[PDB]
Amino acid sequence: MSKPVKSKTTGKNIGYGKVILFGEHFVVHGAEAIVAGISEYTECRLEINPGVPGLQVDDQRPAIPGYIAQKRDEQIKAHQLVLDHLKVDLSGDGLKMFIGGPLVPSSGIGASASDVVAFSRALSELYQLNLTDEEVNLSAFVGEGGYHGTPSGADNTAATYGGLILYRRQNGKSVFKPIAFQQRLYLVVVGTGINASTAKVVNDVHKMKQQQPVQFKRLYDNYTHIVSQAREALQKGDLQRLGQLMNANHDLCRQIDVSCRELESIVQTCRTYGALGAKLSGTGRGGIAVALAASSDQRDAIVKGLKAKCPEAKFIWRYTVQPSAA
Repeated sequence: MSKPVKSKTTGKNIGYGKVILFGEHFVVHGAEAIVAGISEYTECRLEINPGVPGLQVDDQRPAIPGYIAQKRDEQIKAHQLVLDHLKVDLSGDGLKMFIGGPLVPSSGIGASASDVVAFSRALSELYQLNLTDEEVNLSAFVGEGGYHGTPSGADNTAATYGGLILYRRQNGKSVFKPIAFQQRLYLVVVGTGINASTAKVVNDVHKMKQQQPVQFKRLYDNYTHIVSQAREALQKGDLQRLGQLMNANHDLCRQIDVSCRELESIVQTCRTYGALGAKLSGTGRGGIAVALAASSDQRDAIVKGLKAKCPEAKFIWRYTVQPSAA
């Protein structure tokens, strides 16, 4: 068992949020996906709790209403998975856990991964485990097993590493590599307030493929062209084109029946107010959408326009993706 070396963490142990820029659903069928680990993060602080067994959680994240209550049981399992994985024993002296950071937990933003990532990092600090990024990512992956199934890996990987990430099922598992990019991405992410079941939607997509092998294959190849071009746009630093491609991607998502009225309303208003591109992000049929802005100022216009004109935009967040290099 790991014995605690420090009495209190003093570092900044965080896990980044996540949005899928390209390729939700199509990735299941072998397409490349672009996932963005955002700057906005969840932080975990730990200290010893002498004489008091177990893990005391003081969850102060700015989560949407009801989110923390509704995820608590899964969180309990998630945290215990990480403790067991890291060989941490809280049966004598326990730990007080404070959870913070500016990330807003809500369906679609990868918050559960940000949680287990931040936790793994703080444990590494307190127990002086010197976890590598790979080791943290695995710990997060194990812990993500405590939230409702199933982890592909993209959420923990974005939360651990941040930045842009190429995500594909290769050769027969999830494969991830970083994407070099020299420009800030100014994002508006919007929550619908509607919860979707990944497993259920993904299986609906499988069924459509079984019912329409030739049509599906058409949409799938249509996708592969967009992502190819998206990679180009990024290497060039061409954000207008990147935005147009996001629009094209949303269009394809509508054609596999994973959008909804609320998502459509949001994306229409984002484009109206000058988004370079806008699309559902992740599972669809609820959850979040993401818009790309050309600057911080034009983001102010999109947020203003959503608030005045789109009642379906229940929660509006300004998030950013950091450039990998100068």
